[PDB]
Amino acid sequence: IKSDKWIRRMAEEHKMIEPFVPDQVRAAEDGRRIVSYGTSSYGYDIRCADEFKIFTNINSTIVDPKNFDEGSFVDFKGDVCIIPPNSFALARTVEYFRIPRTVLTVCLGKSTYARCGIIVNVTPFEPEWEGYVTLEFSNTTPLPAKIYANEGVAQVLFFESDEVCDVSYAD
Repeated sequence: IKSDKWIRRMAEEHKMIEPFVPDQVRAAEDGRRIVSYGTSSYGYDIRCADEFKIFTNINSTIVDPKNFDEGSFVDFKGDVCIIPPNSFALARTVEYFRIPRTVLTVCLGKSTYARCGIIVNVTPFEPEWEGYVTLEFSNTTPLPAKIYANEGVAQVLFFESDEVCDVSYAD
């Protein structure tokens, strides 16, 4: 696993993460407490942006992962997304990533969300992939649940291999 020193180096020298903060940010401009984001000891706490897609089952009968349909989501833009009970929403990160050929990442939800039964599911970032990261949130509780935009939601952990891969994501 790569360290906070390494993450900093990669952000500043190779634009791995943009926008990037070198430390933990634990409060907003006003001093209001937020779910923290930024560089961590052995990872990076990513933020949720304010554009959400809330799943709706209205007028549908089946979830078909091979036929992803924007029609089964309600667009919501705002500071706090409300996920219906026992259902899910999608969002994207504030951060844009550019992953080196030598790196794979995994991403795990923060305790703030997990402890309330909100499970963030993010798939590994592949070497030479670039993009905003798609976040999914399963609300596994029987009440509506809040997700706070512009604040931390998950921690990305960065692994390097002993061998460069033959075929990267770009190849």
